[PDB]
Amino acid sequence: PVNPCCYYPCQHQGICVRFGLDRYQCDCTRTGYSGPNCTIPEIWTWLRTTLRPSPSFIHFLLTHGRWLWDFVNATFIRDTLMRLVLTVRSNLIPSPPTYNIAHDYISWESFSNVSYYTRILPSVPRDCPTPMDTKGKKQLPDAEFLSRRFLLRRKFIPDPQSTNLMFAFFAQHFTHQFFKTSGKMGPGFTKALGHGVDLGHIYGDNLERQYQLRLFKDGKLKYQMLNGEVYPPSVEEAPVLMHYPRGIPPQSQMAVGQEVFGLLPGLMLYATIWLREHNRVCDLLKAEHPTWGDEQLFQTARLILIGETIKIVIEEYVQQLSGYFLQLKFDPELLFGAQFQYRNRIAMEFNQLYHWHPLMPDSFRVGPQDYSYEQFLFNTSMLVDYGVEALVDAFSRQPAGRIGGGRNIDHHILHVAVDVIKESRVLRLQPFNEYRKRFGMKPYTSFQELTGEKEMAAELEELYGDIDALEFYPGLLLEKCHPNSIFGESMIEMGAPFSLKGLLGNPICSPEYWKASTFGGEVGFNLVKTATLKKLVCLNTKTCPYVSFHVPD
Amino acid sequence: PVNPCCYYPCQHQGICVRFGLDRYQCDCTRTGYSGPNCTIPEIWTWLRTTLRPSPSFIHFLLTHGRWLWDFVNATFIRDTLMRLVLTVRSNLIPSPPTYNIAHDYISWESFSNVSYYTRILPSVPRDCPTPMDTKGKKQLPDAEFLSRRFLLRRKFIPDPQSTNLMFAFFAQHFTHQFFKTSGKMGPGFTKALGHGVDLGHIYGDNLERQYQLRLFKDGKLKYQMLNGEVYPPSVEEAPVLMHYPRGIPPQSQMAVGQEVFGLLPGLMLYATIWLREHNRVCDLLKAEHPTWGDEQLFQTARLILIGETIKIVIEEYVQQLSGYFLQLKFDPELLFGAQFQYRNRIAMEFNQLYHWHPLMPDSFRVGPQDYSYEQFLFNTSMLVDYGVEALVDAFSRQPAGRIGGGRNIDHHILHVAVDVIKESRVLRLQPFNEYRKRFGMKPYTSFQELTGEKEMAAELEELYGDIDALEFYPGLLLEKCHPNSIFGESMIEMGAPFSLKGLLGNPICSPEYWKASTFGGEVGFNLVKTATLKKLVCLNTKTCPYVSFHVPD
Ligand SMILES: *[C@@H]1O[C@H](CO)[C@@H](O[C@@H]2O[C@H](CO)[C@@H](O[C@H]3O[C@H](CO[C@H]4O[C@H](CO[C@H]5O[C@H](CO)[C@@H](O)[C@H](O)[C@@H]5O)[C@@H](O)[C@H](O)[C@@H]4O)[C@@H](O)[C@H](O)[C@@H]3O)[C@H](O)[C@H]2NC(C)=O)[C@H](O)[C@H]1NC(C)=O
Ligand SMILES: *[C@@H]1O[C@H](CO)[C@@H](O[C@@H]2O[C@H](CO)[C@@H](O[C@H]3O[C@H](CO[C@H]4O[C@H](CO[C@H]5O[C@H](CO)[C@@H](O)[C@H](O)[C@@H]5O)[C@@H](O)[C@H](O)[C@@H]4O)[C@@H](O)[C@H](O)[C@@H]3O)[C@H](O)[C@H]2NC(C)=O)[C@H](O)[C@H]1NC(C)=O
Ligand code: HEM
Ligand code: HEM
Ligand SMILES: *[C@@H]1O[C@H](CO)[C@@H](O[C@@H]2O[C@H](CO)[C@@H](O)[C@H](O)[C@H]2NC(C)=O)[C@H](O)[C@H]1NC(C)=O
Ligand SMILES: *[C@@H]1O[C@H](CO)[C@@H](O[C@@H]2O[C@H](CO)[C@@H](O)[C@H](O)[C@H]2NC(C)=O)[C@H](O)[C@H]1NC(C)=O
Ligand SMILES: *[C@@H]1O[C@H](CO)[C@@H](O[C@@H]2O[C@H](CO)[C@@H](O)[C@H](O)[C@H]2NC(C)=O)[C@H](O)[C@H]1NC(C)=O
Ligand SMILES: *[C@@H]1O[C@H](CO)[C@@H](O[C@@H]2O[C@H](CO)[C@@H](O)[C@H](O)[C@H]2NC(C)=O)[C@H](O)[C@H]1NC(C)=O
Ligand SMILES: COc1ccc(-c2noc(CC(=O)O)c2-c2ccc(OC)cc2)cc1
Ligand SMILES: COc1ccc(-c2noc(CC(=O)O)c2-c2ccc(OC)cc2)cc1
Ligand SMILES: CCCCCCCCO[C@@H]1O[C@H](CO)[C@@H](O)[C@H](O)[C@H]1O
Ligand SMILES: CCCCCCCCO[C@@H]1O[C@H](CO)[C@@H](O)[C@H](O)[C@H]1O
Ligand SMILES: CCCCCCCCO[C@@H]1O[C@H](CO)[C@@H](O)[C@H](O)[C@H]1O
Repeated sequence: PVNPCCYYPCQHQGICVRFGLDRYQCDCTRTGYSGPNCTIPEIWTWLRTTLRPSPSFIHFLLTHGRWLWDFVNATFIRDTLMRLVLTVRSNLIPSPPTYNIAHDYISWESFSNVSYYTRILPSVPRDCPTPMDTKGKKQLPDAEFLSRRFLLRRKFIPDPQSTNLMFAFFAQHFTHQFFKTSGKMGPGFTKALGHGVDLGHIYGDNLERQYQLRLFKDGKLKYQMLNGEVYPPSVEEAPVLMHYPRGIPPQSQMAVGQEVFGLLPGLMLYATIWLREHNRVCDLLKAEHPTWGDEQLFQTARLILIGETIKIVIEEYVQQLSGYFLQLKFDPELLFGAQFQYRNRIAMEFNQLYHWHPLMPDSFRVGPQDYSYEQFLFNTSMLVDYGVEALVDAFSRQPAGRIGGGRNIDHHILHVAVDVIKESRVLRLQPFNEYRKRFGMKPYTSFQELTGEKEMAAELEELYGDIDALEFYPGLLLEKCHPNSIFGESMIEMGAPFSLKGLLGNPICSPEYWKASTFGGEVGFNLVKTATLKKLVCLNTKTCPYVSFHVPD
Repeated sequence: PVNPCCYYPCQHQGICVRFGLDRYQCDCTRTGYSGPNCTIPEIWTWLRTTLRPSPSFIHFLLTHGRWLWDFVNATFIRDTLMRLVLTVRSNLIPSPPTYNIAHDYISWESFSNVSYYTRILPSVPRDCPTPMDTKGKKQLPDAEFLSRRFLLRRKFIPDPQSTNLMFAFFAQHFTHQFFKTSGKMGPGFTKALGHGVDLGHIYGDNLERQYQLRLFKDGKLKYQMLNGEVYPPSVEEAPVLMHYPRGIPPQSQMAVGQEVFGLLPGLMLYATIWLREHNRVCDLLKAEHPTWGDEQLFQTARLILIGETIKIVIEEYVQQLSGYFLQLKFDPELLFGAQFQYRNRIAMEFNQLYHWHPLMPDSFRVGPQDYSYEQFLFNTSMLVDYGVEALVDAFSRQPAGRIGGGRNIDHHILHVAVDVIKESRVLRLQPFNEYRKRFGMKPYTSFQELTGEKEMAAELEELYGDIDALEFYPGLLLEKCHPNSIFGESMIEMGAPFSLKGLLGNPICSPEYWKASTFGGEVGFNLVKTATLKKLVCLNTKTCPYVSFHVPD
């Protein structure tokens, strides 16, 4: 017989449970609905469903009406709407986490073993006719052909919203502290056991590497001096595992928390910036605490860099990414009234969703020079040659690519987009419409409703055969964008819940930690509350370059 | 200079932070008070302080007035007070956890490394004059002399509240799933990384041992048949590390989740009962789910045994321990309105606090036979000889010892109480009065106010020199008891917050897990909601003996 859970009968976060040989039951508990399919709405849910404006309309209100938002930002309505964004979006992510690659049900092993990634929806069952359930073809399109035909950049499409490569390397640096997929254990497994903003891309994902990176004097990290400037130390001075070209000159390798940050100059740029910030904070703490040993000067400075990381990513990173006239705010006290679990567990869908390789340009313009991928990838001297001031200045002027819309990935890194499609089939992710229904959206009825477009949609209808068989990552990238925006509807309504739940589920946002004694007094606590990326760069440099998440006018 | 934090200046959960060379500041954030010492009360805190009845008066209301509580238990007030018990006590435990043996401050390492135990108050600083801070003698009393003079049983003092040895072996079995102190790593470190009711004393504290114990058929655990009765399997059949006498006959060893459960017959009694329960639940799930594999039948049955463990410990274990006419209730839905973190981290003070060795009798009466410690400790055939029916029947009739009051530990196990005092000095626990102030109680002004007694109090005043130098564990055990009760005030107000936070901080109590689909439908979910210890015994036996947490009339 056919597995009935292949039909995805349970609506609105209902739980399909097989009974007997061939039957099933949906668990409608606290879904807001009742009935066999969990489709009979309750009274409050019906009222809030008919009074619910569409996400595109909300994007219209938040991106227009500048006279209104100048009033909203100057009053308490800013705090009210910020609390609304946080609670409504993070309510949509399960905490405690539910499933993983091993278990399509709730288990103690899925809870306690943090080596897994979690997942929002279950896998497609093994006994389904179609690889995506019941609708579609008996085999799926070629990932190389989908990437070549629909995701490959032909002409560079710049982000209309003004996004930097300073933004894009910040997004690669920031997201690789909780995206470390284990090559040994396989897909669905992670080495980043913090599952969030722990800065394990700076201090290491385990304790032994952390002690290999620490100076053990004044709480500082180890470092080396080149041309009078502070850089991460050599692997000869900090002997820990760093991926590099086989046959480099170590004594020119640099040791940082993330094993792969040597492979790109912008990633080692940010690692240099944060290391300089760590030791500056250590100087500020030691001035105020002469009695502290090495551990307390270290751990409190780590908490300061964690806090100012979340400050910068909410009020500048997500601010630039949203385009909102509403000025976003990082205040953990906004959640002190609600029931909010201060935990995070990285989802595999959220790993699929941060493949923002369209941000990468055709070439890397640094002043008068223009470097190709072969000149930029794996390059080891460009950081020390130009300096952090000059690479921040050059990356904050070059435009980044638009994420959504399709057909904007360079061919040098298009292979990544290929593997993430193939990995999406290994992990048995559900169809794109099922993730739209899970994150509060209506499924698409046709491919041309997806793309807003005639050619690609019809060729996709030849490849997939049904809209209900479209895969997750191609659906996120081939979706139509909101007008003059970085990406489209599904990247909004799926990416924001994971990202904000990951930012305020950090325990430093809890009532138990969010106080001045945690950060060594009012000095470090105002370092968290006052952090910009301009202060992250220009306080750790000799000159202050142009530093921003957007291009200049 | 003298460390000012040695004086413990910060009151009401204030945080002592050293500034400069010799000064300090208290962090009064969300303490309810303000001022330099955090002693100036706010308006609401003053109102709730003057309107706060004493804990002894609350114990009087909860243990008397049977006509009133017969009305309360039949109405919604039972649900109201239970919510009040849960929210008020667990609010007193920090979640996320704060400190550990390494860090007397908040750190990311204290958060993420679950190998540590946590601690509620910081350690006594190393630069204090007195080992307990500032008040007391330059060295502390001999732990062997305190145990011999004040904790050693002379005549058996039975619990006036009626407590079984079925209770006491349940308390030893239950608490050794989150009390596994690492001999390799030392004090302050634990092997039980679940930090709560994970049943790792049944399924193992790591995954490899878990697969060594699983049958991998129908989700069951491995087992062996002796005299027609189901027992845990031999180590020859389940080859995993089990502590036993060097030179036993394995093929008569039994393999269970906890490495030390072979050393006592009552611990292996409970492990036998829970193993029979696991495979019974596997039969019930397989009847309803013919399609499930081995993993889902296993993990959901584990969640059923976790849930019915918490049901039994709240509505029978803590019920018998309290003596309340208020009938306690396990309903996680009581906390769905509040802000409650579904996490637990075992504290070292709570480890100090569950040393209930006074419960153990002078001898172990089994029917007509009466076994000594040398006949009962390490004995390997008594379980299979009498059977679980007969040992449950015999343990539910023999009285257990009163915990509080002092002078009630048998000499066979008095050495444990010695080491836990010495360990209390290794961990640098603060004085007993400081934990009274931390858990919402006034400190004692004298030793005779502590004991309600003349002789022991004066000899303690010769040994310690000041009431403010009394240690934690001796203060808990030498305290006066509430009238006709198992122990005294400080064991109430310290033990209940850890214990209830540990019971409902389990993620199965969260809104995300507490539903029927988690337990495989209404069958297992009613197995959680209907579990008694009589059902835990008599459904897994041929005959139903007397099974209770209290002696018969
Ligand atoms: C988070 O989860 C992951 C994934 O679950 C964990 O990583 C995996 O851990 C697995 C177990 O440690 C491991 O799988 C094993 O599978 C094969 C086959 O397993 C055998 O199991 C029993 C064992 O029988 C043995 O008995 C004797 C006793 O002494 C042994 O010497 C002898 O070798 C014999 O096999 C057999 O009954 C059965 O038939 C199988 O033969 C093992 O051989 C493997 O070596 C492996 O241990 C798996 O590889 C791990 N990795 C992955 C990617 O799955 C991870 O540990 C967990 N994290 C935490 C913190 O718990
Ligand atoms: C939870 O926390 C606990 C407690 O912190 C963790 O358990 C402990 O982990 C510690 C580190 O893993 C371990 O302490 C070590 O102490 C010293 C460390 O000194 C090292 O460094 C110096 C100098 O640097 C050396 O480094 C290079 C590297 O290649 C050497 O070759 C070279 O010789 C150079 O000098 C040396 O003096 C020293 O040789 C060390 O390299 C070591 O001597 C110890 O052996 C140990 O490694 C501690 O023992 C652990 N246990 C306890 C009870 O503290 C636990 O890991 C953590 N859990 C998690 C999950 O993170
Ligand atoms: C020159 C620029 C870049 C290069 C060379 C590059 C290269 C790669 C490669 C080779 C992988 C491994 C894929 C696989 O093993 O199948 C990867 C994964 C990934 N990429 Fe990039 N990428 C770049 C830019 C970016 C940017 C700007 C982001 C921004 C978010 C990003 C996000 C990711 C993520 C999240 C992963 C998954 C990591 C993991 O699973 O551990 N990439 N990238
Ligand atoms: C015949 C009965 C008992 C014996 C022989 C016994 C023996 C021991 C021993 C030898 C230790 C180790 C102490 C050390 O290494 O310093 C210990 C620890 C402990 N005992 Fe028992 N005990 C008994 C009864 C109980 C009971 C009924 C309880 C009920 C709660 C209990 C609670 C504990 C706890 C919580 C620990 C700490 C465990 C750890 O830190 O890993 N004991 N006991
Ligand atoms: C719940 O969903 C299932 C599957 O979507 C529905 O089952 C289908 O019902 C139609 C009409 O009776 C049948 O023609 C199909 O054969 C059914 N499919 C399966 C797999 O059972 C079911 O009707 C829905 N529940 C309700 C109340 O409408
Ligand atoms: C890595 O980047 C450095 C930039 O310092 C490259 O070296 C420069 O190359 C450009 C043109 O290729 C020259 O105009 C500069 O004068 C060079 N400067 C130095 C200091 O060498 C280097 O070629 C890059 N690596 C690779 C492999 O291309
Ligand atoms: C806060 O607590 C500290 C310590 O209990 C108080 O400081 C003591 O004050 C007395 C009274 O003058 C002195 O004799 C001691 O020498 C002080 N000790 C220390 C370590 O400073 C302090 O007075 C309290 N704060 C207030 C406002 O009373
Ligand atoms: C372990 O317990 C068994 C009981 O099952 C003990 O054996 C009994 O000993 C008593 C006297 O001590 C006899 O009256 C019984 O007839 C014995 N029964 C059996 C089946 O042998 C045994 O002695 C205990 N172990 C130790 C070391 O004392
Ligand atoms: C995919 O990675 C991310 C990261 C962050 C967000 C995110 N978090 O909060 C907000 C504000 C909000 O919730 O609306 C947004 C957002 C919203 C609209 C928007 O339009 C382009 C861009 C970003 C979303 C996805
Ligand atoms: C030390 O180990 C424990 C374990 C459990 C509790 C505990 N948890 O909830 C309640 C009810 C309550 O909160 O009052 C109690 C309790 C209260 C009074 C009481 O008098 C003898 C005995 C137990 C306390 C300590
Ligand atoms: C008028 C300005 C309102 C700002 C509040 C916006 C935050 C609410 O955001 C809402 O989150 C839901 C769940 O993720 C989505 O389903 C909705 O489409 C989206 O608008
Ligand atoms: C209360 C003030 C209401 C002003 C009406 C704003 C109209 C916004 O209209 C929006 O335009 C978008 C395209 O640009 C569409 O995609 C949205 O569905 C639509 O609601
Ligand atoms: C240190 C901050 C103290 C604030 C809360 C007081 C701590 C003790 O709160 C406890 O609540 C229990 C709930 O029923 C009562 O039974 C106890 O009498 C009471 O002591």
